[PDB]
Amino acid sequence: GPFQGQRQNEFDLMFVKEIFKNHNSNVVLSPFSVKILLTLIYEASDTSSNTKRELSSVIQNDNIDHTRSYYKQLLESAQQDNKDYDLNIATNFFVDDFIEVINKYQQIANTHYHAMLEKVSYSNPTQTAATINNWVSEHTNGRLREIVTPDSLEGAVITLVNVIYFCGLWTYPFPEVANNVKPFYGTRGKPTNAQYMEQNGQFYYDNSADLGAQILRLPYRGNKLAMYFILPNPDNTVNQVLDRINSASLHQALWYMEENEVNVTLPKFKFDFSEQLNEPLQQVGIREIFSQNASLPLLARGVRVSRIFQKAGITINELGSEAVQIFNANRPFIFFIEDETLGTMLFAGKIENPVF
Repeated sequence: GPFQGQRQNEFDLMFVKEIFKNHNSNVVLSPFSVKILLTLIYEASDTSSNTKRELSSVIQNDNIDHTRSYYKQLLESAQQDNKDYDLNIATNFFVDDFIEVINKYQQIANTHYHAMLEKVSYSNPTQTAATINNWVSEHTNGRLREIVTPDSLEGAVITLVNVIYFCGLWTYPFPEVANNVKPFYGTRGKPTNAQYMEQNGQFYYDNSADLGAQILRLPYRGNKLAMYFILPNPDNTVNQVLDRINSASLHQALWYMEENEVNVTLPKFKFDFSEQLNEPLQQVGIREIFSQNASLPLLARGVRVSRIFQKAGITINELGSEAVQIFNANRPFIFFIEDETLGTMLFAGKIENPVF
């Protein structure tokens, strides 16, 4: 069942806010993985000053040994090998040839953050882009195929790349209704038509006057993973609910959710999203690790990260992902997937127009 603790998402939601307010399309990312990226970058700096201050909300109590077992544990729970779903989170440093990579940092990277470093030649932008993009395919089973093009590597010394993959089954699937199309009344444009799936059942639900939105919980098998949909109220937009969501406003709204009989109508969707995270990371104040006086002494022998790339994909259908109260998601709505044993925000996204 649902998570009864307190989530460490003060930063995760700050970051979601920034992305969502810069994209009038569908979005999907992994806030937990962005935190892994920022901590791999902390491990590599000599501060392991301002960098210390800016990463306050990502590092556990200025004690590296806790940072590592913390992020190591959340990772192991999410990706725990079970017979009901498969979730994989993968990070890799693509390092230019003239950079001497320290083995112990590779050792840290593999052990505590499920990460790697790999040597490439940016002198052959095509062979390198090929190597990255085939790795992206190797560790997402083909769900994702490409994240960089040779043009996006210009000036690249180090390119930090993170993706995430998910395949799971609903505890309670929907009936197949071949011909179940209805309107979707999004913000931009005239309405559109989208494929829906319907069922009635017992699900955690609540209507939050605080955030002015409804909340639904759809669980996956494996006794670990559940998907939350947050659908604003008819008189309210997505950006309006966001401006109200913080760590405590969101904690209370999910606590109020107990099972009720729900009529659930949800638009099927299938898509993927990518952004280069340097520019939004500086908007939320993480700027020091991007200055010209920025170093990586514990990664390379005495340079910074050139570009940070992340990409995820998400699907929901009648059987899952990659497979009386009314919750009728026929307008824009937010979603996220969470490790319900610990509250890790593995996925987070939004539907501005659901296509499949």
